[PDB]
Amino acid sequence: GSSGSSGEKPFGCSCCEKAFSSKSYLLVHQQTHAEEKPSGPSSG
Ligand SMILES: [Zn+2]
Repeated sequence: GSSGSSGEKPFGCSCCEKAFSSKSYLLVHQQTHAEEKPSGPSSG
């Protein structure tokens, strides 16, 4: 249906469905995926 993207975001993450405006931002965001990864023994 009628659905658009807020602001020009030609940059879209690969792991998630997030989008940014400037690569720089997207990059820093990727760092998160390099930590607290979901793949774990399941220990609080
Ligand atoms: Zn991401």
